[PDB]
Amino acid sequence: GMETLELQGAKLRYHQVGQGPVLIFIPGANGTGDIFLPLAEQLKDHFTVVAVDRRDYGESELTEPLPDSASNPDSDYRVKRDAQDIAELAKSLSDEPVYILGSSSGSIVAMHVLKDYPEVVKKIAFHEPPINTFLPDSTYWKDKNDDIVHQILTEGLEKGMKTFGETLNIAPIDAKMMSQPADTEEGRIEQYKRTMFWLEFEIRQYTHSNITLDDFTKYSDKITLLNGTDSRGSFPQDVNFYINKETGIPIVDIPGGHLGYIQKPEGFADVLLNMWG
Amino acid sequence: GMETLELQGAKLRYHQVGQGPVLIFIPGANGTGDIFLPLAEQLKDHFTVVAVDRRDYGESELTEPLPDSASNPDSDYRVKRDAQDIAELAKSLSDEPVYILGSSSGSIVAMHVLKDYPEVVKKIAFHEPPINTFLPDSTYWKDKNDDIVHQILTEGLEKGMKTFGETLNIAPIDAKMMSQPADTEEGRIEQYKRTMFWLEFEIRQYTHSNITLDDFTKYSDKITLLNGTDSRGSFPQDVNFYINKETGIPIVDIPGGHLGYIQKPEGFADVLLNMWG
Ligand SMILES: OB(O)c1csc2ccccc12
Ligand SMILES: OB(O)c1csc2ccccc12
Ligand SMILES: *[B@@](*)([O])C1=[C]SC2=C1[C]=[C][C]=[C]2
Ligand SMILES: *[B@](*)([O])C1=[C]SC2=C1[C]=[C][C]=[C]2
Ligand SMILES: [Ca+2]
Ligand SMILES: [Ca+2]
Ligand SMILES: [Ca+2]
Repeated sequence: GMETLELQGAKLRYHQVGQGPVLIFIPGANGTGDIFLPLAEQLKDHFTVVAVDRRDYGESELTEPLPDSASNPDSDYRVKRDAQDIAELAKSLSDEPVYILGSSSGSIVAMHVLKDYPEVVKKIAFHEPPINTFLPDSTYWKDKNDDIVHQILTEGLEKGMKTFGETLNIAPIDAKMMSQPADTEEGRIEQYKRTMFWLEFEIRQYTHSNITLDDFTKYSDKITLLNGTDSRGSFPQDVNFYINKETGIPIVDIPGGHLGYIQKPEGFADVLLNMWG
Repeated sequence: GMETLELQGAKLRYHQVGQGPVLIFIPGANGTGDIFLPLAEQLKDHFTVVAVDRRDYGESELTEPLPDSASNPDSDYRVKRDAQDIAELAKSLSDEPVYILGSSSGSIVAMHVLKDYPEVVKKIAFHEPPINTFLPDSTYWKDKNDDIVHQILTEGLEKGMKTFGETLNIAPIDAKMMSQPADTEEGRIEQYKRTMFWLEFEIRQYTHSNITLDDFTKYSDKITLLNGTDSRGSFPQDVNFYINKETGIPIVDIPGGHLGYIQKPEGFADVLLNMWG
């Protein structure tokens, strides 16, 4: 459907309509070129209009993961790579410098195209740029951006998992260990990533997955249910009590809490050896 | 020093220590086998202990993207693939069925190993399972997992972006359009994933990127600043006013607001044609 330009680390997809000199539209927050298509129809008699899906969005696809440092708020990897994508797109489509319009965060991509690859720019428009770096009050706006990201991404996660743990009657030691911040700032970014992945891709999917009581009954002789000695009253123990009630499969108590295997490894092992050694 | 097993779609990494019959530990929310290493030390004289990084975590790596459907909350792709990984690992390390212990969400993986690959299971233990599907009050626990995810992913973003838009004095028409819930359930999932990505990886990095006014004065003759006529008073217009004040680069007014190119594509095009056609 869309056109493709294969670049280092990505397949860049774009829409193309019209005839005449090339005019590249760079999208803002939505990331995709489809938002420009009604506009392109109005221009297609005068320009070859090109509307880009920036490489992290839409029908574009990465061919290798983002660098770990891209999560750093001062990383320049993505904005420069987006600008290089536009410059390479222009060079692929035109032997002459081209017309470029970016809007909002796409206007910032456009500014980096002019800075890094001026040779591809005939004319350029910055539609409502939100860049703050050169403003006299840059700090105020930078701090507002930093704080809203921190509120939505970090604060929301921290507060939600605390109250969720309490509603499930998770023991304090488990709540602390499952939430404990990594000792390194490289580890804390991974940890956020891992926890958000688990929330979006694991908790709902796994806890409501296709296991029935009859699955337990059929292999009852193979199964041990384990409840921690330090996590009594918590929701997972009620799950085991229900399995036991309906199947007769024994519950064995084992030292520690939800994370008892690392809290009390000697005692945890002693029970496993009684079971299976 | 971790071991590796190449499987469909992933390189599965795992710790291996000890001697004796194979005992595989499946981690829960942390996703990684290292949390079992102190326990492994206590068991290594009786078992070949195998502590897995499940394929989406730790030193494991995917070799092809997750299916687009994995973000759906009723997807079963990941749990079934995790169970298949454990069964394939078991077969690679042992000709006999093996001992398996999973904890928390990893106990759910263990349950699916027993259900779909009982032939690899000698004995199995479910440590503090949080699965709710077969519970008499499953709806209660399921809707609560769904709610905690919705609160952290969706509502925190909704509420934050609303306040953010008031700090930036974004026009109501643009606020509504940039936040409008998509018309399909899957479109809403993609929409919030895209905004979360933009918040972590774009807003801070791009708006405080290294652009100076000197970068514009070098090519002042090629640059047009565009202000929407329906977005007066908003922060991006102030950015354009500062650029124009300091550099003399012209501001051209254009129909619509921050999203004017799709709000009023005919009027937007008319101005571009005046500029450049
Ligand atoms: O704080 B966490 O990241 C976490 C992971 S699993 C679980 C279960 C109950 C409460 C919190 C948690
Ligand atoms: O609501 B959004 O997803 C959004 C994207 S950019 C921006 C700027 C101000 C207020 C909201 C937004
Ligand atoms: B355009 O999407 C826009 C208007 S205000 C603001 C942006 C983009 C990033 C930060 C702030
Ligand atoms: B084990 O990490 C645990 C205790 S309560 C709960 C889980 C996992 C998923 C949902 C709830
Ligand atoms: Ca076309
Ligand atoms: Ca470059
Ligand atoms: Ca330059």
